[PDB]
Amino acid sequence: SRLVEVGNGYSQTSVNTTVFRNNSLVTQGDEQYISYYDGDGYLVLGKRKLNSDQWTLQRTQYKGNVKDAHNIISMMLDGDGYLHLSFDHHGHKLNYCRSTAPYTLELGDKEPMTGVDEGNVTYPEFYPLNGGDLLFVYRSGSSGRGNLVMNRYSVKEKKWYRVQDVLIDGEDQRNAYWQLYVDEQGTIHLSWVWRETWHVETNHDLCYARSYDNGVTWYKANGKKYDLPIRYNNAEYACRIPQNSELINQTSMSADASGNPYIATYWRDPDSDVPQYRIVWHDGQMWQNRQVSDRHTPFSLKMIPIARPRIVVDGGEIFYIFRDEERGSRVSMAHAQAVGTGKWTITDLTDFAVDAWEPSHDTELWKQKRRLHLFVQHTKQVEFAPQPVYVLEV
Repeated sequence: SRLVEVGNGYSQTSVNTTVFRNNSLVTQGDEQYISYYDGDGYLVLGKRKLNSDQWTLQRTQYKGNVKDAHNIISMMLDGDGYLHLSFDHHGHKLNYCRSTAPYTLELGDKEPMTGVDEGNVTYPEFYPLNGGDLLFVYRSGSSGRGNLVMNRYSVKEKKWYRVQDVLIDGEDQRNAYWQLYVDEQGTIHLSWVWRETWHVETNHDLCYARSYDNGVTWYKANGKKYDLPIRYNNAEYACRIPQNSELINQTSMSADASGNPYIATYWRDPDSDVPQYRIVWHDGQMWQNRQVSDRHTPFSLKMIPIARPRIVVDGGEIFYIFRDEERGSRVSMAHAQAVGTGKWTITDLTDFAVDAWEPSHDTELWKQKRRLHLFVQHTKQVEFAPQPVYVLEV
């Protein structure tokens, strides 16, 4: 396990180190690309050969509102190697731009994608699709409720298209908070929690959908097609988790090479005061859930002392990345040989605290090479000097 220093990043908020940076770190071919805000709030882009520890860094023209930890950067490369960057939103007009050439750390001007409903964006996320295309998802707040908007980028036409405007429907009654993953077959996996009111304690349930055709048609894990949009009544429930369970929103999910989904989150049992990390997965036959952690320290959502988790999986083997005040807020990993049946082995991957850090990882490196690389930086959530950004090669 190797810590590869990149450069100093902003540390006074967790903006560089949230679970919903999709991506902070991404590989294509033999190169890995990184993005973060530096100490002065500028968007920095970096790249290296995966062999090397030598990064080439470029400070861009863009500064972000780093004082707000929502205002993350998400990056991805398309099939032709152009970087796509979206950044600095908390209910703001879309900030999106492309590199001026493939594999180059130079960004063009801000541009629209479709120009439709791009005035109130939070949580930009990119995902690669088959054939070098991209998926972009964001939370549109323009209606007064967060709504999932999903676009596709045609790498051959260099154009974005709307895929779904109305995918998850709260029916003016509830909210949803989602995460996604595109698997090795190019299948889009989607999971989410509902929230009945504005308050976090009214988070409940975990639902799921997938799309094999770049987001046009959607299916349940049980194989039934969805009639869109997906509402409380017709959603597939991966797990029923009631309100007031300290169920967290906006975590992460993955899938194995068989296209089976895994969702990492945490919640608290009715009979306990202690939230525990969980894994919820569908093995082709049924949904299951299992407690990952063995925590003893209560907390309530109503800095959160545990991070929202990331996972990678290789044929039922799970690496479950987290951070917990019980473990000195280090980067920690829970590992099972078999998700459902193997003992969990919990280890620390750093010997130092990263405090407000939450994991994000090189999703494409995992899919392509089965190497787990994490974006690691000690952040707080505060007078605190810029702290080195690392890639932690697990």
